[PDB]
Amino acid sequence: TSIDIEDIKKILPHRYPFLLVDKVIYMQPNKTIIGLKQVSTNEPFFNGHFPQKQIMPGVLQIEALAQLAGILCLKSDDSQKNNLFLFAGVDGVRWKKPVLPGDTLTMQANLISFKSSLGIAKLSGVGYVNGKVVINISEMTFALS
Amino acid sequence: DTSIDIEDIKKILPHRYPFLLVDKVIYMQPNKTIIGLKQVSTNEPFFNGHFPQKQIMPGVLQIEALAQLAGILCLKSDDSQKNNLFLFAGVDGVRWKKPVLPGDTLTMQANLISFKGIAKLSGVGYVNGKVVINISEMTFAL
Amino acid sequence: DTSIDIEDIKKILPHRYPFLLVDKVIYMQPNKTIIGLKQVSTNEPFFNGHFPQKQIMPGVLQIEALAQLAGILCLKSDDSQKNNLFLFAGVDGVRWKKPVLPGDTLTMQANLISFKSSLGIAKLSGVGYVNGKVVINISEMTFALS
Amino acid sequence: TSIDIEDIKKILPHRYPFLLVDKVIYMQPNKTIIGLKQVSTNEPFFNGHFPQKQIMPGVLQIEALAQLAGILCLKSDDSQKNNLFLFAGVDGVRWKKPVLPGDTLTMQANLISFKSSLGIAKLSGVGYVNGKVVINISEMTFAL
Amino acid sequence: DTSIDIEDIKKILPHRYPFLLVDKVIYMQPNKTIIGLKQVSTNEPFFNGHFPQKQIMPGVLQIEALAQLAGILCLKSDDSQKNNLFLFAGVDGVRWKKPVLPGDTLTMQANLISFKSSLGIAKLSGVGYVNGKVVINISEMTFA
Amino acid sequence: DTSIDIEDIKKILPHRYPFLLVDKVIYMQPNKTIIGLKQVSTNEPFFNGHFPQKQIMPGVLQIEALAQLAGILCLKSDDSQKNNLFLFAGVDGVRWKKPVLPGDTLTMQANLISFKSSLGIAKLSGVGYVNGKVVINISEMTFALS
Ligand SMILES: Oc1ccc(Cl)cc1Oc1ccc(Cl)c2cccnc12
Ligand SMILES: Oc1ccc(Cl)cc1Oc1ccc(Cl)c2cccnc12
Ligand SMILES: Oc1ccc(Cl)cc1Oc1ccc(Cl)c2cccnc12
Repeated sequence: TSIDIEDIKKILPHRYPFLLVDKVIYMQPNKTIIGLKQVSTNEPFFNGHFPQKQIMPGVLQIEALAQLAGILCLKSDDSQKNNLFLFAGVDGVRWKKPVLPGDTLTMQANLISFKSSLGIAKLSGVGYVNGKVVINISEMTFALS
Repeated sequence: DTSIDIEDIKKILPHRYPFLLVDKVIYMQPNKTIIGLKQVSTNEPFFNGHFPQKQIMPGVLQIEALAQLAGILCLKSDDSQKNNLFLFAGVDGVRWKKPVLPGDTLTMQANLISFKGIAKLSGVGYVNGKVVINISEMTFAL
Repeated sequence: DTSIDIEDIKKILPHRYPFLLVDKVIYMQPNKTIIGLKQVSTNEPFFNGHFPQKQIMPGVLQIEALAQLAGILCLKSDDSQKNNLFLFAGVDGVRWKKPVLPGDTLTMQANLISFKSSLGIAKLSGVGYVNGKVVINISEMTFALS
Repeated sequence: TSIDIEDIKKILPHRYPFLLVDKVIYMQPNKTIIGLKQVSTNEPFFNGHFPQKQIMPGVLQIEALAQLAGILCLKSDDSQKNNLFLFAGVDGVRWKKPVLPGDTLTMQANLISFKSSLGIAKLSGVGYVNGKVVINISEMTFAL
Repeated sequence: DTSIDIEDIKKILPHRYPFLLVDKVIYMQPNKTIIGLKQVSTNEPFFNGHFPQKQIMPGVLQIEALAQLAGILCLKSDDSQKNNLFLFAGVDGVRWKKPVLPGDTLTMQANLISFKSSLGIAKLSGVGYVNGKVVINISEMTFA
Repeated sequence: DTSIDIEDIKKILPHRYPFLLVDKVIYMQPNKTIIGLKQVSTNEPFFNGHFPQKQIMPGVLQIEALAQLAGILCLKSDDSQKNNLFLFAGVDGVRWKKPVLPGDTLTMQANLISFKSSLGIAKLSGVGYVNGKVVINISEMTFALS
């Protein structure tokens, strides 16, 4: 069930300058989510990372997947009417290639386990630019309090 | 031919944040045509103001994006005049067809018509092969 | 000759920072004309980028300022369509004569040409001045309302 | 004389978002300076002061006069080739009227005493909107 | 635990980003005294402009910070007047001793002098410290 | 004395606003350990978006902060490779215990595990505290030099 940005803002509480999901292109509740982040020079972090060379900070690639993963969780089960999800842990992150201004960051997050009893969700994540892997995440752990 | 990435764009244009609106130049033929792109993300400073309830890339910023791409072409076509500060002198026949939204890739093409430093150029911008903006004539001054 | 102060402009237009470019409306005649102003200060976020070595108000933002003023006139001339999100559909015959600089007061006048309850097609012309001298001309702004 | 924004930046080290003099319209070395700050909604402080009502922060009115004062000092005597001035004290500030988006803040600073390259300058300041007084400052004290 | 944290500060003050200059209120006594802090980081929007070559927290923003703290004390001391928009009406006897730099914790204390059941005028004094050392003094802040 | 603050940090790291997340280095021992701090204020540009209703310092930026402090250590431990652009190659075993809030002082310690200046491969561990209490743990940060 594809998606436009206004509806993302209804699901996630993130705003500027920390909303890092531009569009959700495919979603299957309780299973997988595919979305994208457009990487433009006209973004506030770029001036600091770095003046002489513009490279999207790896941590913000984590944040982007984590937000996409967080959308999946909130659509998969919103019985807990709390959209404030906090990152509890992340594991096995590997950055292969620099993400640069001009790139389309295509992202996929996959739900591993949900314990709606605690609020404990675990997800994996991969990000691509031009079909080539730029970031891998073995395991994102989330906790809505 | 060979890509002009963002670090090299900054060496041609004087524009900086928050008013550099060309992310990448993908093709250029001096004195003829230029193709580039602007990635449209929600994480841009203008989107909060246009509009809170619905994020739509301002039409005037699409003009600015094409104009900067057109400005690159001029400066690489003839840099005998060593001045990179090129002002907009006139624009004509602009038509916006479709809203440009967060998540889109704005693909842009500018075409040089006449160079004398009065340069005239035409411009088109696409999202998904669909035309979003047309510009008959951009006029620029040295 | 009812001025309009920034707070009431915000009630009409949906634009916010950093893209609201009308500071005050000084005169308005529904279905006819509107005069307002935009104060041009160095303390505006666009100036760092346009340009580092020389601050000049982006021509396009002069277009946007007139367009927003024009869009006020439209929404006060006829608000039966309770939609304040107006989109720019076309612009024609823009000519920039003089650079607009930090310190200037941009005085703006927009004039309604045609309005159609068609699908919300409004056409307007615009002129911007600094110190009584013309800095921007616009023959025709075309507005559509989603 | 006049002094543009490009030339202002040559004198003052202040940059965005803390340069609060747009134009210097009259200046007499060692005596008086008149300049202006254009107050627009399109300034970064206005979102925070305040969401429900945009009012230019008084402290920034102080800054603006102080920056204008600082220009006068640096053009009055630049033997000390240091443009980094610091505010050492301010006294007798009174805000009469709110300064709002749309206003032109016209500012005048008057040099009282200058003590060489000890570096102590004292100046007074007034700001106006529409010929009406918005801010008074009895004494700004600078370290050179 | 007579304190107030960021979220509850925002319930009291109308100030938002980039002009909210109180991070935490650590002690408060209605109608008497208030102690709070402002964390000073390089990651604040004003530092780019003040100054590119040397980051120093603008003195006027040290005035603002204390005044905001002072403003909290007023609003918690007497909220019968259900208006949280306090304007600075005057300030007097401000003296900056030492530069406040990125990395510092600005600890602030404001003390209520007079509150008028006649006017709507409050007068307060302020001191700001970094590492127990005095950085800013304010004899008198006047609020309406 | 071992005191390094923000002007000297900027000489070591290439990071600028809004992405320099180390305010002060309070202790450093080349090739071994580094201790520094980040002051957490409401007057930071990320807080508006994370989150409007509740200001909490994004976990990822806690990572970045420790990584930058780790990066200082590397560049002061061995600068034979005259390149200050360090990229994050991997991170492992991150756990966030407690929310970091406006008003907090984030105290940070990074410890060098292995350096192979041959390649440009450095591994480091990191811990962040607020009020002596652990807020973030990082088993392993891996950094490449390009
Ligand atoms: O926007 C502008 C409008 C009017 C002027 Cl006097 C200058 C402007 O800024 C520009 C500078 C340089 C280039 Cl190459 C531009 C290209 C297109 C549009 N504006 C440009
Ligand atoms: O700065 C200001 C100067 C003059 C005015 Cl008319 C208003 C100002 O903004 C403020 C509003 C409320 C409070 Cl409690 C303030 C506290 C300190 C500084 N400014 C404050
Ligand atoms: O605000 C400031 C307060 C304290 C310091 Cl240490 C510096 C400040 O910024 C300024 C720099 C230079 C000049 Cl000439 C100023 C003039 C007035 C106010 N602030 C000024």
